[PDB]
Amino acid sequence: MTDQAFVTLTTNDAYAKGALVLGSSLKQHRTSRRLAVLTTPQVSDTMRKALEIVFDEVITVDILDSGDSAHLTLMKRPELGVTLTKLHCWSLTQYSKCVFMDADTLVLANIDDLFEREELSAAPDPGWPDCFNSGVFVYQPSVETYNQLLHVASEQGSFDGGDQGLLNTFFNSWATTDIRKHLPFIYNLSSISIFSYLPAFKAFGANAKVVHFLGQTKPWNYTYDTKTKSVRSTHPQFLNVWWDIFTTSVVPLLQQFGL
Amino acid sequence: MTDQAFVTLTTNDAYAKGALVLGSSLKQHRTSRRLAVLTTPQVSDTMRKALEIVFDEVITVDILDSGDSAHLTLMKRPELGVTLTKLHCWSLTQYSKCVFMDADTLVLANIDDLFEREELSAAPDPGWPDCFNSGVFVYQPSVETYNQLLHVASEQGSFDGGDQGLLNTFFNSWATTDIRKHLPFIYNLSSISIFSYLPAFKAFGANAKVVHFLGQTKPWNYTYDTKTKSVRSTHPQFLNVWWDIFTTSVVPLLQQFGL
Ligand SMILES: [Cl-]
Repeated sequence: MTDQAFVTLTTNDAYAKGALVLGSSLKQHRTSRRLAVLTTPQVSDTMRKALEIVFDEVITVDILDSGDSAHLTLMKRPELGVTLTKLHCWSLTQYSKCVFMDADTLVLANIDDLFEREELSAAPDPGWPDCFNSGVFVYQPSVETYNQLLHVASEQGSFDGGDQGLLNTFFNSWATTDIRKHLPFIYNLSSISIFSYLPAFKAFGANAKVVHFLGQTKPWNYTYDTKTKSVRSTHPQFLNVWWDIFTTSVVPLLQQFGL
Repeated sequence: MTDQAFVTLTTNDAYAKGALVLGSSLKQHRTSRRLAVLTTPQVSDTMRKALEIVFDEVITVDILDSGDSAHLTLMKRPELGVTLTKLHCWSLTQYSKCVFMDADTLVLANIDDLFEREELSAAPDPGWPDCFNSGVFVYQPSVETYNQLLHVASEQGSFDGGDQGLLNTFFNSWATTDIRKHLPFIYNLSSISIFSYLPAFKAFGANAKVVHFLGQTKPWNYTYDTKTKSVRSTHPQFLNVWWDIFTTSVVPLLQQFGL
């Protein structure tokens, strides 16, 4: 399916690692869809070159450039830089439908059945569950929607200073409309919810299709012991999946660029 | 509307205070429905007498008694005592439809529009938002459903040792079925979500219809300064509403029993 893609975003090298693990995880679970990554010029050439191998398409977005449609909004709302860059996922009109996934998510199972969903489908955010979590969503590229989102970003900004606020504001019927636009939580399982509601994780977590690494420490911020195959200093299994992919597939990939 | 009620539960004197504040809060916001409270014999006579004034119906449930239908299940699963007592809300067949509200909830606005909903309607639980939070739900009394719930309690218990696990297990299509059975989060606003996702609270919290006091410290565990009209040692406004009702309406009510 060439006109459908998973789309992610990396604005730096640290998140490129996440994006590389994510992309690898999607390939590992045999997606039949394209993989696209939005990148900024702040992503270094070696990460970019690795991204070009993992992803079918690497799209460079430079909202710091005057030529960018989001640039004026950036000047108005400089804290929305990441948001405005992410919003360019809607510019990818070479695709009819996409699943956006933040670079700090990890695919545990094939999730191509997401492409049955309509814009805007997303899992509930823990914390304020009448908002959707913007880490994973099904959307449809459209210059119009992009422009409309830009306009809301310009006019109202984001109630949380992030892309999630903006997206919830724009796609505001999510909470009260169409249960099919509630992605099951297992398609965007907040790593924090392992703690916040442990019995529920015990009951339903084995079904996790996507893990979303939230909180202060991102997976790449951990130390991974390659001998014991575990991160150190915590329910580590998801981190360990992330690190195994990173160790097995991503590092060896980045290593071949030194030659 | 005589065949519809808000129903709560108190198993002790501390929660009776909550139940009294809840009942008062419902009267304050002019419910046209009946108010029913399930009570246990562990609730003292003075609390019971106060409950008889606030609530239209005080129902005594004694699952420790052999004569109780839930009693055998209690012996099997003694940790489910509170759950099994709460499940008796389904025994209240004098009502055609009820909103169950835990005694640690607080009504901030008329919520009689809940009676438009069907069993089982409930707000998402923060933490694991594909579970509903069992603090507030619309249900329909039925001996059959009661029996079915008892049976699931007996057979499977609760994945979280509480009523929420059991109810989610029984009413398991909630996450994926019928958006109208997702009560808006503002009908069961987790006091913890004030912290967990503060920008969202800032954005949507002013619309709170029901506050659900979760976490270690219940409202009655705080110290309330009646002069400054605030609790001490925190976004205190909801606690302060709880305490104002408690101070204005509940304490004076309990005071008239000493004569
Ligand atoms: Cl629906």
